[PDB]
Amino acid sequence: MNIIAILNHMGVYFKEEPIRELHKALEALDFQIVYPNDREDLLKLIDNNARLCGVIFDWDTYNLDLCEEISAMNEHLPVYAFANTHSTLDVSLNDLRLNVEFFEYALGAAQDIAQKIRQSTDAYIDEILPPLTKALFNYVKEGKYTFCTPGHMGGTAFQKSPVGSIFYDFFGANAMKSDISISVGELGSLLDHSGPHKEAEEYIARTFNAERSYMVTNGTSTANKIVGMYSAPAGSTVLIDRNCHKSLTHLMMMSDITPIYFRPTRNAYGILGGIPKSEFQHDTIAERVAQTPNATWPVHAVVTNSTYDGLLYNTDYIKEALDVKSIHFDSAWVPYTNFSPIYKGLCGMSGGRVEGKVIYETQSTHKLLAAFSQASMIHVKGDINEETFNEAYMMHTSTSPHYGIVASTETAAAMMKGNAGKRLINGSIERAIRFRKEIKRLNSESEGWFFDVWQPEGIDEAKCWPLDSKDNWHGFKDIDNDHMYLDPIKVTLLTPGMQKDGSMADTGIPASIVSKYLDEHGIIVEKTGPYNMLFLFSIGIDKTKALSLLRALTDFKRSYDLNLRVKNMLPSLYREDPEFYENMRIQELAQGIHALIQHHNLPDLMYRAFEVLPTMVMNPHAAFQMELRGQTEEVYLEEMIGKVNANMILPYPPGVPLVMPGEMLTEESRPVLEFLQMLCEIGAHYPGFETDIHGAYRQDGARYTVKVIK
Amino acid sequence: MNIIAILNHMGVYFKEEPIRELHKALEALDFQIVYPNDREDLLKLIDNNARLCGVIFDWDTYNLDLCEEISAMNEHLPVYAFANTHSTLDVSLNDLRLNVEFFEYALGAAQDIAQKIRQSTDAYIDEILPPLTKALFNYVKEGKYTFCTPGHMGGTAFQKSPVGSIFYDFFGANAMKSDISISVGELGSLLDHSGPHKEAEEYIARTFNAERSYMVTNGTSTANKIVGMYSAPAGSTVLIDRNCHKSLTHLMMMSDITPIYFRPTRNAYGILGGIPKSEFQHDTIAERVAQTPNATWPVHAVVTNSTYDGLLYNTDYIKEALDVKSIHFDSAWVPYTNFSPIYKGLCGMSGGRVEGKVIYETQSTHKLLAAFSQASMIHVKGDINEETFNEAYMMHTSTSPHYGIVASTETAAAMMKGNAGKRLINGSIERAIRFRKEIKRLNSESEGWFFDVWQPEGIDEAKCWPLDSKDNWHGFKDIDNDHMYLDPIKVTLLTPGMQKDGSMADTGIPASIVSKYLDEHGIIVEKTGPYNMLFLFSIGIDKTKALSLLRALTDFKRSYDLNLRVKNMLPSLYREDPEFYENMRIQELAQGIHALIQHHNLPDLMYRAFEVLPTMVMNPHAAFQMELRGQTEEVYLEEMIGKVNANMILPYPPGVPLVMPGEMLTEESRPVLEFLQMLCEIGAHYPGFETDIHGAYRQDGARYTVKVIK
Amino acid sequence: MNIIAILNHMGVYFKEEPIRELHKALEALDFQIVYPNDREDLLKLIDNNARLCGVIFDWDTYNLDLCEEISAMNEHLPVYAFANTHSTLDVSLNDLRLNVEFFEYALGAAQDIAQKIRQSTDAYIDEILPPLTKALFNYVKEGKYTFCTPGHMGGTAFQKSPVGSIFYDFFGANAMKSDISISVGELGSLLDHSGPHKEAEEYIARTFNAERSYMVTNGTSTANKIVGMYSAPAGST
Repeated sequence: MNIIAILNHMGVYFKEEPIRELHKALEALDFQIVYPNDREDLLKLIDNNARLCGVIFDWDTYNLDLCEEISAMNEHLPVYAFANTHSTLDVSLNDLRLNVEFFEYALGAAQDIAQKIRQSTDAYIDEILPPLTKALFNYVKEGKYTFCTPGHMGGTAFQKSPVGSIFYDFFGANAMKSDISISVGELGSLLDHSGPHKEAEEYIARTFNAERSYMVTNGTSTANKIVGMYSAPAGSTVLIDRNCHKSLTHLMMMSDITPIYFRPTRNAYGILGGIPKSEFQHDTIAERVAQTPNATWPVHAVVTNSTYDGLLYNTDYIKEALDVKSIHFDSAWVPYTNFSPIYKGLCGMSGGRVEGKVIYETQSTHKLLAAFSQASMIHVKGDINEETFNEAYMMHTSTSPHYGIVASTETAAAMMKGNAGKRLINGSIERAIRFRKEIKRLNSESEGWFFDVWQPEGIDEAKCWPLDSKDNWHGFKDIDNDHMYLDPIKVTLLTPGMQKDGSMADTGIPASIVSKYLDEHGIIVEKTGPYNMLFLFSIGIDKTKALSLLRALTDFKRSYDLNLRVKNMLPSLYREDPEFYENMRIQELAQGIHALIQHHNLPDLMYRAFEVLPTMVMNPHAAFQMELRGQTEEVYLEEMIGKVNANMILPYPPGVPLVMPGEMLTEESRPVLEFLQMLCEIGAHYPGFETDIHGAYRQDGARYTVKVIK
Repeated sequence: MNIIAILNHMGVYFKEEPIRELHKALEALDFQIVYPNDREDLLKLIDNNARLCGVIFDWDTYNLDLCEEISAMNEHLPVYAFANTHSTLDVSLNDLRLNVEFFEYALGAAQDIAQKIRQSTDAYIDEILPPLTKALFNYVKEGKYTFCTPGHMGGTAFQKSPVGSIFYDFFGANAMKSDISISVGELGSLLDHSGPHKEAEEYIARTFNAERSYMVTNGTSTANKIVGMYSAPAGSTVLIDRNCHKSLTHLMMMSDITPIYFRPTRNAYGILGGIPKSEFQHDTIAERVAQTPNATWPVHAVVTNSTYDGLLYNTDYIKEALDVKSIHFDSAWVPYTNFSPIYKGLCGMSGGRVEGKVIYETQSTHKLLAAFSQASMIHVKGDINEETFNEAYMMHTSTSPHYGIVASTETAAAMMKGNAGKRLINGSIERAIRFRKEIKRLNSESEGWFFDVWQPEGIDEAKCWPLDSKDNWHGFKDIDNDHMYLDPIKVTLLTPGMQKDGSMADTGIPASIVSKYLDEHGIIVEKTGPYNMLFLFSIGIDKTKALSLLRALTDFKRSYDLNLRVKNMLPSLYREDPEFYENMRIQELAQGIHALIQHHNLPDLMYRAFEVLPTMVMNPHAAFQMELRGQTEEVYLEEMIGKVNANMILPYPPGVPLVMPGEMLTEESRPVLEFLQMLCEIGAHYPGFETDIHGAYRQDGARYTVKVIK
Repeated sequence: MNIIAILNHMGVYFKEEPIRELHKALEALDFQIVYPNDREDLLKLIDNNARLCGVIFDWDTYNLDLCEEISAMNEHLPVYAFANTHSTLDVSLNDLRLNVEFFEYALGAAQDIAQKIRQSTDAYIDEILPPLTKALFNYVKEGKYTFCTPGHMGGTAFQKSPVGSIFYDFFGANAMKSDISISVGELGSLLDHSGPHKEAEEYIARTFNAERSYMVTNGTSTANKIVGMYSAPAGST
């Protein structure tokens, strides 16, 4: 952050010679000088380069409205205006609001002006940096000797070893030097919420519209565990979204709590819909409590918002209708909701505090914002026992937190702020919408089949698109109005193979093949269903990557229409089993997998399996205790009925948990088992295309076994 | 890893000209050429610079025994011998065992030889790198486009923001690019133990003498929780070292397990000793089980080995004597035991598998080896249910592990290997012993008071020094023989203020003052007790730092003997409260704190408090559950008697937990309360010297409150 | 304080290449490097040049008694000893009393060592400077804008005039910038004996074996008048 732009090159020596002297003086202070040709050049340079730290221009040539244009992009960016004919009589109050510093043309004054610019640059950096990150950077500059943990002593131990020196050279000196512990009292303590850590927490809470915020260095899995254990004492009843991350299941195995499940919807593609508005009603919950052994009125509820596929709830209705004093939105997929008006009312922190309730949001800062893996945020709005919550927090936080992860959390919060952050979020949303429109246009232009995007017909402006009962693009039967919305950021592409009425088609291209092709050409997709692919158009996606994705998709279409050999299109798949893929073309593999899916009736079987709920003989805690005591055995899928499952069965082709520990299948829940059996067969017909049944163990002979209670 | 050493320059053109041509060709391949003057220069240059990647020398000038000398330092370092008069008849089998590649002198052959050297360098790097780290580095060089988590997309999002660009420039491009997720299938999955992750786990298990190893990215706290949950089902009885990390208490609050406590010893300094051999006996354990309600024969025992102060147990006796089927050594402080013969029989993984038992060792790779914070290892020797253990493991591991942390764990294992790693450990041990001897020598040289090191009188060779009953240096009364040993790496310095018979002294310098002084001069200590300081002489400590520490200690002695003002000697302490420290000298502050300690009788009170155990009305799980349900009140210290504590009380001057949740004080346990009642008073007399009572809360009025069961 | 002396030039690459790299790194931090030929040359160089701010030498070649010799001329002068064969077992208490900082020979470590030497030089300067003078120099480095007396505003008025510019060029920028008043509260007040002025007075009293000391800016004529008027009331002898 050392680039200074100097705008003009005038015709008078008394201005240019001081400017040349200042350029030399700034180069002596380790600044890189750039020379935009005109105002538009300068604006584009600021727009494309976040490392610009100052702008120098002639006030006679350009009015202070140029400073307003600069401020609209970055209101903190320092601008240095050189005054010759303008006086103090020529500045208005609004002009004085801008971050402009005035100088004069004089020979021999370059040193002092360069010093002033250096100080202004330091002030700008200090202003945009968040407090904990700034403290960490300063301490690293201090360079003290440590006889304390961590043992590498700021990277010395790495430098004393050959392989260690390779590691040190890869990760850099600063990363090693910033790996410190609480022995450094100047930075405070994460566990004690002291010093710069406390200010970082307050900074994050202010930025994310939370009454209070907590930094978690073991991911939203740990954040969910902290919130759930604070909110759900042993022997209590909890409402759980059946579309829940496995961390909630880990929490249920942690302590004796009786769950009652919200029932979500799904479409023909297996895209997970939202929970219907009825499930949040008092009567439904009371009936489920009555019909569930050892169940009382729930004291805590957990809802996944948004879904993996980008479906956001109307959270105001959930807050008003759900008669439980503790509501927790697992918002791991949407940490950006506070930073765009399109998400208003669609997130847990939206609005003010709810009377008689506490609201939690768990956010994965690493997933959709810019932070290191395992960085996570807990946001609280409402009354909590802060001391008790602190002990719940300490029970899952390491005594030696990774300071880089913590700093990355704070820095993501800081990036979210100001005109620059607003531009980043808005640009990501606009880029995603432009890509969606382009996919639609290409689909219209294609003579034959082309990729389609799962979205409403006439999307024009940036907003979350409601899912309406009249519109059938979403594929959800009898959906409630003003309930679910589509996040523009989560782009779902659809391959051919499904009809508009929810039925399958004669020909189709499984999305796994497209995913493998994209991976071969350097594009990693987030998630691949049977006929859908998910692309996260986050703030890390730029125009280059979007155009690259369009090129790769059209390249796949051209290669597929050319009936290329598998050995050519998919070298890695061929390397999996050269004998199997020796000669058959890509169309043949696509049609074979499509025919397997159709004959096994994957969509209908999946929908029926996830429509019915297996009976709960015992809660997950009891099942895990039985497994720990050894009272379990391994049986094949054939003997699933009548046996209580010990492990969460999580089929990955659907991707959502299907069986919970303590649940068993019966005659009514027979379809579930059937679907599972189907998966096994699908895994035994195409190497490289292996079905994943988490919680089941792949035994020799192309079969699966599951642990059940003895 | 690009420095090539060329040894000699003989007076013949037919060798010099090919050597210069090769030097130019190697410079063209991005190698840095260095020119040692002689054999000793080359050996020292290898010794001081781990970034060397090859050695070139003339076979006529130097025999192949030089290669043996090189190999003794680094057996993988490639050596290139140029043959002129020697033929294939002049190499023995032992010479051919060395990593020597032979070349010939010829004009115009520099390009081919440089290519051969480049390939040999690549082979060397591939050989020393561990598998997961190598895979990660290769993938980073691949440069794929990602539409998947993490959201920063390899650092693009950071580069699009000003503050984000500062963060990116600090941490470097590679750290951002290596932050990936399981969407990159070619690196496998930590949770599934697949691909390079499985190879990394097997590599670590081989390196650390474990049957099975697991990588944990949330610290030894999480590792302890995983082992404890796998080993201790709800309703079971568990043996816990009373000198246990707070993670074991977190596990106790996690599940309904009844603890029975091993009682450790301590000396006058508060240095925690070991559990006596009687407490591992069947009769003592059976009596304890009969004594406490709801207790059965323990199914799991946890022992801290070593102690924070470097006391290692004879683990063979513990394994043989302890009649519990599952033994877990919390070895967070000693991850290096397998890599030096001095630690044989003093660690959990020592020896073979114990019949009828499983042995666990939890290691903090970041604390004493070279790894990032939160990197931890679980080592298992014995039979476990792998599937169930995997369930416990995934219940505590994030679904998005930080790949840098994992790679750092693997890289610490790799650094531990070979002649280079053996030299690293041995050099650390020798450096610590040299520092200990120098402290003794300086103490003898000083006419007045000087720092003393807590160790036996006549230490000569590198070994763990046994704690014998005849010797009184350790200060433990009636200690068992062949039971506890001192780790040379953990250096405890003692300040004056304590006598050799365990009684206080009229004059004394509290170690907190020395610690503050050292911090002011850029030296961070690990732990500061009342009159002891702990210095970790890890592999990250070099001779420069040790000499700096000697200089700082001598400077403190000189300043203290000169009776300097606090405003000058300790500027930060003065800035804490200028009015209080306006004019007092350093000797006055030292004597005031010493007098407070003496009058309150800190040593005797602390020892008596930790000698007697509070009664356990209920296990920590029950107290934690009652805390969650709101059945708790805040009372002052004066009301500890008869009130069941809700939270673990961890006084910092001792540093070890004093009261567990569910424990209460009685007339027999009265001294504990008194000790606590003193600590606050000590913290109320000096603004910069505050006593920390963890689990107690400091509010207005300079007092402490503790939550107790209503 | 920007001249650093490097004593010797041995015959081993593993020492000389780190020394050359450190020389470049110190030149990058605005240090002037000088190379005495031997110990006597170094001692004479220290004796004749008070601007020397540090000495670098090889511990294998020279024992720490050389430091003692240096300390006999300037006990605050920082000396940097490079250790190769000597360990912590080879230093006595008396040696540790000297102002010696130890380093090691390693390629690529020149940046960190140069940073350490820069910090040690700053500490040396801070140690020898008296408190008020140090405060004045620091404030001049601050470079604030003044709308207060004196009227030249740190020399701006001089620079705006031809004859004033001659005067400013003669006396230098620092002399103009250090001409301040009590409007600058951080330096305290001479009249009120506050802030750095009080510490300067105590410093002078300690140095001159006085119970109390006062600073007079109008000469011993004024000092005599102050003492005499305090001591001799009207009508006395």
